[PDB]
Amino acid sequence: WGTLQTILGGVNKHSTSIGKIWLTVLFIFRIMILVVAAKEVWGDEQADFVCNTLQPGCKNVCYDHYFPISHIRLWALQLIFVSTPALLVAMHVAYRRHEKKRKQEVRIEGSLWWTYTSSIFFRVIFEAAFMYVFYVMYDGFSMQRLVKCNAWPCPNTVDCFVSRPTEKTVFTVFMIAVSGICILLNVTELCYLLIRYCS
Amino acid sequence: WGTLQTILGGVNKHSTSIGKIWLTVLFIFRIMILVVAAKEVWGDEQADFVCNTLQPGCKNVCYDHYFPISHIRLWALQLIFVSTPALLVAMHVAYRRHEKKRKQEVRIEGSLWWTYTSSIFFRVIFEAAFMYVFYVMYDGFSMQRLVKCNAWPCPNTVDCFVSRPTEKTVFTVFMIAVSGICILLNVTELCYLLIRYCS
Amino acid sequence: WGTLQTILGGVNKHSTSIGKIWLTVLFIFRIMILVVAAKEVWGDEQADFVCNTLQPGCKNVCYDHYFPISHIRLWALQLIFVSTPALLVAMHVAYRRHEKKRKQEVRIEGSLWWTYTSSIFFRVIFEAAFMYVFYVMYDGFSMQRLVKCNAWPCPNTVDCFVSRPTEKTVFTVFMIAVSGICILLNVTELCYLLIRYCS
Amino acid sequence: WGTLQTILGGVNKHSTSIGKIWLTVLFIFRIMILVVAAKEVWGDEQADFVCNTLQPGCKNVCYDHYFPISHIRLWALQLIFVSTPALLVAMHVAYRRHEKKRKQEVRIEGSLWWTYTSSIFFRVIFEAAFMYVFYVMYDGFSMQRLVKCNAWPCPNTVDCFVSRPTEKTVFTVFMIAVSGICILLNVTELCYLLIRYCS
Amino acid sequence: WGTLQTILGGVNKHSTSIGKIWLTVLFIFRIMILVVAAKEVWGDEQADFVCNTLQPGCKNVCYDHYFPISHIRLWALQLIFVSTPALLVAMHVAYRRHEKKRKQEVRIEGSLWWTYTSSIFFRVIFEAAFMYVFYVMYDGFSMQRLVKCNAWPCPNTVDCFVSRPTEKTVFTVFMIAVSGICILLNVTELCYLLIRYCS
Amino acid sequence: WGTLQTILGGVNKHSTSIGKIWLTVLFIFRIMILVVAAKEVWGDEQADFVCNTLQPGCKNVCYDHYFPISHIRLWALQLIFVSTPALLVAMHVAYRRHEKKRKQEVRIEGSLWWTYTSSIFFRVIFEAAFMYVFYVMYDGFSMQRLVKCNAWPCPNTVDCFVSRPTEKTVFTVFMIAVSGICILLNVTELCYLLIRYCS
Repeated sequence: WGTLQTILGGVNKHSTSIGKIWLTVLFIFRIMILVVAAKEVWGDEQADFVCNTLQPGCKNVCYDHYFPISHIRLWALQLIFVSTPALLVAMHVAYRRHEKKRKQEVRIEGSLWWTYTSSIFFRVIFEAAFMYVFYVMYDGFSMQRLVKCNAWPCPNTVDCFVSRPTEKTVFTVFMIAVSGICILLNVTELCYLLIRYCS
Repeated sequence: WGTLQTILGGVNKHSTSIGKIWLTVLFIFRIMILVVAAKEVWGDEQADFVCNTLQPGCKNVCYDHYFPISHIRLWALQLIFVSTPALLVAMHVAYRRHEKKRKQEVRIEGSLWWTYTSSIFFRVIFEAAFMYVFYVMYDGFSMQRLVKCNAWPCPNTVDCFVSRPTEKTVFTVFMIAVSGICILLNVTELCYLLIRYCS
Repeated sequence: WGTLQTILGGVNKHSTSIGKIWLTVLFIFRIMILVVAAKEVWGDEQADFVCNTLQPGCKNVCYDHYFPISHIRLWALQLIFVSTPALLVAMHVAYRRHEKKRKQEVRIEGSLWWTYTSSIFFRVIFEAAFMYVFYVMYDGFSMQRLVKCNAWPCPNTVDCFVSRPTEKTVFTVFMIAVSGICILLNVTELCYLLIRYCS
Repeated sequence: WGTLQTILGGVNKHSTSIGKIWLTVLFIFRIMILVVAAKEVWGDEQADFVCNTLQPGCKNVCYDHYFPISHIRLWALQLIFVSTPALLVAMHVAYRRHEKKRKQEVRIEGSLWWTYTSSIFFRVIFEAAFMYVFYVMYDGFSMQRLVKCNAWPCPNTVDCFVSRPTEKTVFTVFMIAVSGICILLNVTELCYLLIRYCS
Repeated sequence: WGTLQTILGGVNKHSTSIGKIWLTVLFIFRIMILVVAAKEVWGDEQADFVCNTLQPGCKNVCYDHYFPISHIRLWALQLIFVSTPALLVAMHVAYRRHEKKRKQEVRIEGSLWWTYTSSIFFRVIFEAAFMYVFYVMYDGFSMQRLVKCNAWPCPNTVDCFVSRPTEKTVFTVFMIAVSGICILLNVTELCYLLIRYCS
Repeated sequence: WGTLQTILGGVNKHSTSIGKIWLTVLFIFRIMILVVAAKEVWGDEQADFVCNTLQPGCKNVCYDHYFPISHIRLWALQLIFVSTPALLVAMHVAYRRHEKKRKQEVRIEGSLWWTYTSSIFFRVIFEAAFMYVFYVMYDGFSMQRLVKCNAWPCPNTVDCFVSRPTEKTVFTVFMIAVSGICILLNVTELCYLLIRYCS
């Protein structure tokens, strides 16, 4: 997109001290990694899914059973979910600034408190929910070479082999670690606000 | 597209309070999901359609019978249909504003009533029509692993297996849920108007 | 293209009342439909063309016999043909406007009559010619599941199966219906002009 | 390219009356056809080249023998060759205009005669040379379904079948016809100048 | 990206004498090499990985064992890691310049010392770490034609063959050599600084 | 890239009379040919490399032995190497012009001599080196249909067949011929400078 500098620049202006660090980690180490590197790693996820069997349709159902939603698609949904609360508030800052000018460090004074605090709180919950889904659905952050499958129409148990499990594990750990960093950064911004008003 | 900021910004100016929320849901949670994630899920719909048979041409007719229109193609048509009534009115709002200046909250004063009210009414009807088609043509919002097919030239009944049914079910539920939200948002705007004039 | 807003905006300024409606139908429901939906429906037209035979080269000659020119390529040529008469006149209006300023509703006063009237007349003829070719070459607007082929080197008659025929029929009906609407809109603009000058 | 409007607009300003017609035929009916439609017609030229043989390497040498240069690659080279003489002169017109301003219909007065006349003359020769190569190398403008090949290592004569010969023939006739139109338009511009100076 | 000139130009302004040389080596000989040429050298890395065996899943586990992370993915991560410390400081230089103007050779005077010195120091460490990982994981900078694999489920030892090993070795040597040049350039900037303050 | 007009225009301003011709040949007849036509001539180089053998891995090692570096990747490296000395000097010319304005034909007066005379000299050496590598590694500028291969693990000698050798020979001759023209143009600029200073 050609307007990336426009939106990133706009969000950068309407942010606190820590909040500008957050935009760096979100765009550089989450969007760029997902686009430049991660998406190509998952490009052949079903094509080189290999199952030791002669049963028609067994490969289709075994891949579906073990990867109900792809990792990269899960990360794409997470990025969209944690981007809207930031962009909506940043848009609201412009409207508030627009009213004053019609009469550069962002300060929370009035009703902006209940929007900024909610946006920070929502982003913490959204990241935690996706982190929990990643752990529960994939029983950890390590991809296995071999999966054992017994869903119909596979006879008894069938051995199946995943494409590039180690490279996928490496990028999974990277995305989870960065996401945890974003959670820590967001909690500090709550601590900064929670000691200004209620302390 | 590089002019997305131009059109989205332009439509944003010529909108009511709720109408700006509706534009966020349409572009973030419908267009971005369709482009970033959904389209790749359906990329191999016919390629890994697998049928347990030796009959030439049976795979072609069984896939055609069960997927007369792809889900992503249905969503692409729906997005275009529900975007025109909003864009046409927004253009008409600019012309009406253009006339006044030649002599920033949009207010429905005169003939704009019969355009805005019709534009909202059309969007509700278009969204409901596509939701109805999605339900009827696909007997619900869950994709099945196995489809049983007996169209010519398949001998008797043939078992066929769908690619990534669970991933496709997840994105189908997401898209229908968001469209239902858009319908609810549109109905409220009618309620806001229907109590100003006729109440 | 990034300059789409520029050319569409320029054509929009130099147009009549109905002519602006024609612009939306051409770009929204014909170009966007062809680009974002229709083109990948036809992406695998020859790849999943399946013929029940063991004869080398029979699949090649049977596909060529029944699809001498692809539907989407036929629509690409038609869109280009019906776009030039509109753009050629539009730049001529700019030159005429350029002359007057060197000394915003378009009015047909002088020599613009024989350009605008001809451009409308040419677009009706171009659209009718392509609508006629579509009917004659494909014996109607419905694509069949099975085609029977007896061209050399196929032995006797060979059964062959088309990829996604129902999907292709749906988009064929959509494109023909919209193009027929454009003809009706074009004829009215002739009626508006005809009753002004010769009535 | 996003700067297409810039270069086309720049070339449009520095041109004669006929020369502006030549710009539309070159870009709309040659570049757009080549990009939008023609290129994907040839996308599978070697992939679905089929030969009735069991000899390894026979398909490779038979395709190479009969298509030493691809049609679309031949058209891409021709378009580049006939675009430079126009762009170089148009750039030279800007420099001449730059000198006068530092002291909108283009007229040839002095040294511009020997540049404009040469540019027109070169484009006629370049187009004729490519049209002659198309005829001589491909023994006409009709692609055949069957080619008979006896180059080593093919045993005796081998039958081979071309992908989409009819669609390729249709676009070949279209490109040659438009190229001949451009030649006719260029000769007229020579006639216009040849009666101004030497008559 | 269309804003590349914007960011590169901005980084170019806020740099020292040597730091502007480092910008060209990073963008021209590392980013362009990776994008234009290297990436599609690795495009078929697993597709033409060939193993002499009949064992299902042996190709999957042998490729994973010998290429836990792809070379081009390793270079993409390295480029991102060594770009942020330069971009963050260049952003900080703008803020420092912004404060002075609100009251073109960059000079380190105050707190900029501890940011610039750390930014240079981090880049040396990041580059050395990736150069060390490249050597240790791939036992050198030369890719072998044959790899011997005995991981489960391969029986005994299996011979496997890499796609384009000489081609990949050439680009590996090129990328490592340029990174060593960048390390040498960065060390000199430390020497320039370490003799101004502490000498 | 959208900034191509910006960089090409900027380089065009800061150049001599001949240097502007060399800009045309480099971009139109080398970059455009490489991108538009040549690159996808080589798109299938290894996929349709065919070897008459049953030995696993023989195709991999025979292709690697005869094409250690692809032609298009060799050309991509050469284009980057001969572009940097021109761009670096042109940037230096801007800085020199910046100094004078802060106090349109480029003239070589002072320190610009040792930069310009070296950029020209480097470009001649870089082009000659790549022309030498092309000749030595590929034993000439003609690609052969058949290559005979005996590297391990191929048994005795194996016959292998190249994809589109004639098409590749035609583009190889074109690229070498243009490169030789650029060398001749560069040598003249040395002659122009040589007779000014040392004659």
